[PDB]
Amino acid sequence: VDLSNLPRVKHTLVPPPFAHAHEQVAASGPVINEFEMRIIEKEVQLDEDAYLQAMTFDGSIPGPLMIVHEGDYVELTLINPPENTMPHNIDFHAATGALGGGGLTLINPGEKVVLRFKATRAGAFVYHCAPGGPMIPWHVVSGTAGCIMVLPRDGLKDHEGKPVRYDTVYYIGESDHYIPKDEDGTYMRFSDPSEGYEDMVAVMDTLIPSHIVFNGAVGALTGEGALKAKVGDNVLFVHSQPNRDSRPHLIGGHGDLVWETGKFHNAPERDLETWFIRGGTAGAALYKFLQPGVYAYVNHNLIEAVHKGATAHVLVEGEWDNDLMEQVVAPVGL
Amino acid sequence: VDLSNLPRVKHTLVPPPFAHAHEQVAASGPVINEFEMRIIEKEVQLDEDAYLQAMTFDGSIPGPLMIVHEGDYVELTLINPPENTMPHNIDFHAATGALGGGGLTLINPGEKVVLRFKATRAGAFVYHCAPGGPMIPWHVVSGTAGCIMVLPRDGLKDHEGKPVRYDTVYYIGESDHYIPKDEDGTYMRFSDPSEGYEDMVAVMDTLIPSHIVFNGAVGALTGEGALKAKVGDNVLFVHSQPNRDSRPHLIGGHGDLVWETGKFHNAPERDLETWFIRGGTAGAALYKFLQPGVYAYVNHNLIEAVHKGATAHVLVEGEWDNDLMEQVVAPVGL
Amino acid sequence: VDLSNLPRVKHTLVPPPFAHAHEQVAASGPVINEFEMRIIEKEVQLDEDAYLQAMTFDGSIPGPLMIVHEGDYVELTLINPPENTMPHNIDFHAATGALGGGGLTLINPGEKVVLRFKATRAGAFVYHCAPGGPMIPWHVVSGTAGCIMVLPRDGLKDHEGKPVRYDTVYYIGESDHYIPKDEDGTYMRFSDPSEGYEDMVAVMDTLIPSHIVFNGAVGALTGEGALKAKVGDNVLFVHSQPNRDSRPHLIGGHGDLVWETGKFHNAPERDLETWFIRGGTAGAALYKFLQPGVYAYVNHNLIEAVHKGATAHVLVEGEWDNDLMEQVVAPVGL
Ligand SMILES: [Cu+2]
Ligand SMILES: [Cu+2]
Ligand SMILES: [Cu+2]
Ligand SMILES: [Cu+2]
Ligand SMILES: [Cu+2]
Ligand SMILES: [Cu+2]
Repeated sequence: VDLSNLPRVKHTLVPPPFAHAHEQVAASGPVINEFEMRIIEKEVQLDEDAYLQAMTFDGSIPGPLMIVHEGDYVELTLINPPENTMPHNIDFHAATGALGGGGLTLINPGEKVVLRFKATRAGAFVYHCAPGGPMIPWHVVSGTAGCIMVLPRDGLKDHEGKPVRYDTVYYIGESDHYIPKDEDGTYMRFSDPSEGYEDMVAVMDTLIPSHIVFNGAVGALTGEGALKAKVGDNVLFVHSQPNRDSRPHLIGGHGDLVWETGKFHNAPERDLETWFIRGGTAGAALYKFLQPGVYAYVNHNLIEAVHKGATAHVLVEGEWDNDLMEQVVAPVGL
Repeated sequence: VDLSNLPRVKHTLVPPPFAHAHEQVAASGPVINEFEMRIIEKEVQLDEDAYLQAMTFDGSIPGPLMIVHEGDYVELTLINPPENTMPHNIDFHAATGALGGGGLTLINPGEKVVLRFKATRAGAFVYHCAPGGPMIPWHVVSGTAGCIMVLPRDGLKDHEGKPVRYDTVYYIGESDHYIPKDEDGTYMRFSDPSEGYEDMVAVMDTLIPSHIVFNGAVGALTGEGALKAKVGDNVLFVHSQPNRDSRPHLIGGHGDLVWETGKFHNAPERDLETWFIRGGTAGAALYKFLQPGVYAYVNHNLIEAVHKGATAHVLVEGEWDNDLMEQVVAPVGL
Repeated sequence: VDLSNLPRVKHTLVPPPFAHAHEQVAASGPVINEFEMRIIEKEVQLDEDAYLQAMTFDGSIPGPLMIVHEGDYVELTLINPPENTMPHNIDFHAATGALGGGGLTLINPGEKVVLRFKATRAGAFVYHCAPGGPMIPWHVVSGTAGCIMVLPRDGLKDHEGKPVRYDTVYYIGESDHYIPKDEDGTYMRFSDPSEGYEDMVAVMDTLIPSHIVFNGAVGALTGEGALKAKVGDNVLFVHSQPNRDSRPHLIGGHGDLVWETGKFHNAPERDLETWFIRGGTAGAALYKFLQPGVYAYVNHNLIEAVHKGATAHVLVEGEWDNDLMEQVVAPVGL
């Protein structure tokens, strides 16, 4: 108990897929990380004709990435603004006790709460809202879930215990939504989250999502929201899915070092084509880009990637290596 | 072949989630463990307005937990009472040959059979009914599946080969069920399994369970059936799912050592938030309770946890530790 | 870059579940393995009353297994005959760049393409067609996916790095299909893939397959297509599923060494009852048969195994071992 002598670092969170500033290898001993976030409830557009009455941490789906190191403390201030219409809370799978923080952070619109917990376990972990009861799933599939990554104090290590570093970390937040359709087969729009609850419950109960998206919308990470790398970059892709499985794959690439259950002191596997993110967790994969051009990072049920929304692109620069792959003879008539 | 010289230990099974008396470190060489079970067909109540025409081992869903040590033998007398209507048999995934024992145990109402098999392989394994052909999935989703845990002779070891011990083991048997609905949307009830076979088959073919439950029924392991520990107990959660995947998570806690594919000579992973039970298997996770309070053990597709029934609670005694977690500022007005 | 000095090996692919000739341990240094495949579009029969306007590599579902060794090159001539009706390409999850080769092998009916890539990573790997867009899932669930196994040069090793060898390798390609039904409830048949496109899209969007099959059809690996072994054979089962997860289980056996994410420089697990093939990948499992008789190799959601089609059988000859299992009392009246 105590802590008056640990340093405090106050952070400014940035919207996903980017991450707030940090260091892989901790620059000093345990600190108290201070974070603040508000619940913003608002309608979001998931696709060209599909909308969700969302509930979100800081206005974005997923909520922003938090990064700290193992042995640190996390003190979060959570605000539920007076214009929201429901109570929210927050459960950190990285924390120990009271339902992850969920039993000490229930706040009604108009209130705030400050939770502290010590980040004893290294890994990426989901956090998400869980107000109690029959509503808990409904708040997660309305968008309130993000991730906090607890890095080991000395940074990541590989399956032999040797240090490894990434040049860039992107947080891909995947989320399943259950938008109801009226009779003519078109998506329904509602005036706030409650009005749409009962119709959304009926679709939830079939367990088939109408949309599975990265970063909050079909296309959020393609086009202008494409991810970027260079040949030689070691990139860390952190991938959460708070309520339903996912099987990520980098098309054209591999997972060089993968922790698919997400906890960095376990040995990562090598050379994977596809890995698996259990619903309710965050895993992480490093890949060093060896060829330039366009890559798609997708949930490899391709129906879920292409029809429901779970595809991102990565644009990579650099020179092409024909010894890895060559079009020996371009398409030509038989 | 032979065996007349090994000792014989006759056990009395107990209802899940508890386990019959046993020891973690084999208190001698190989013994033949004698068990006896009946099949009981009966209607059971899954939820406030949902029932299933069940077929069960011993009266319960899941069937009771058997516990033996690697290299023992298992001699089970299975009885099919005259009052059942259908043939039943049992397939032990822990056993080698004749379809897990299903090919040597098919018995009609009024008959018994006695199968012996050597438990050559350590881990938690599913056993379930498998009468033959198209009826295998229907018997399983009507309730006939349980678990046998074959412990290594010298007890469990962590990922460094060091001995770890649990103070308590709980058997969580998870089961998906496909209860059909009539035109008004309410669940149907039948006079026997046959009569609801056709209707059931149609919900089976959609692959969407109506109910996914621990211990045979919505709330079976909450309220009076909540699981209990104290701070400092090391608890072993053995989790089966004989027909569909699950992704267990202890909310407020973690898997300190987890064998999600359930076979103890594999190394276990540490610090998991959520782990993954493949349909058709049992896994097992050890956690040492650090904080007191209520914890929910759930299947973390939270629609399945809370709409379909896959939630258990644990009430744990003891003293709170504010250094792991603290409500620094209780909910207050902005 | 270069290669004019490496030996070139020309292979003759065979229909799954068999494999073309190959040595487990490479008998020479890196070679260029040349393979040729045509796309064949044809209506195939998936079950007594269900058909699929299929698109296939070389006329089988799965496409045929390719075996090479780590550090070899692979140079495939892919051919899209003039009678076909759509463009096709190929994406090898074994390869690095240009979307697995799919950005270099897009060919219209009446064309061929020659793609060479270096098989840098050891493991079994899915390959599949992915022409671009919205169509990608639809070509893969119309059948165009097989597997390449890139064996370490020194063949397979156990969990401690020691040599293990298989006497037989079978390739079990599992594929999910989404055959639409008309109002009377019967499956529809169509004149070519295009015509049945929009109907098939609407079943695909439920994410519920109508059929889940091994080797292209229900019962394809049963009866006359059953797999065969004798007691003491070590049989390697390579299992691919390009678009959806599967949980294979050998009923009456176990996985003795399983790489469920399929990459052989990761250590295998042992004694599994059921393992997990993530959609978008292939895994593999070694088992030494110990008992003679019929075994079922299944996808252990039993609905998927029996209702939907994912059951194959294995007929094993040899002497029965009573010490592993014995019917001590045959069914008798109480
Ligand atoms: Cu909320
Ligand atoms: Cu949670
Ligand atoms: Cu039965
Ligand atoms: Cu089974
Ligand atoms: Cu194609
Ligand atoms: Cu792919």
